[PDB]
Amino acid sequence: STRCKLARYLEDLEDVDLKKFKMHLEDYPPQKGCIPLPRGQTEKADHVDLATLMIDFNGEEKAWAMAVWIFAAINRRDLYEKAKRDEPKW
Repeated sequence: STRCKLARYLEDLEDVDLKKFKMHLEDYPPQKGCIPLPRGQTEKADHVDLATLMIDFNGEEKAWAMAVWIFAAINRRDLYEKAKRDEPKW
């Protein structure tokens, strides 16, 4: 269900946005308690599978935080504010 909420935001990424979102995942800055994702599985993953991959690598709460940060970073402030206002009660 977190997985499905995240998949829905990811389906809203334009092609350029998705490429950049995936780079950020693969290259995630290394002092958060977050683990970057492998390039093969990340590049290959469709939208729902990418949400699943994010949760499998980092768990629900961190995957959500990563998604919020990256949305801001790639200037999708709409998805940044939507995920922030649609954050699960952990």
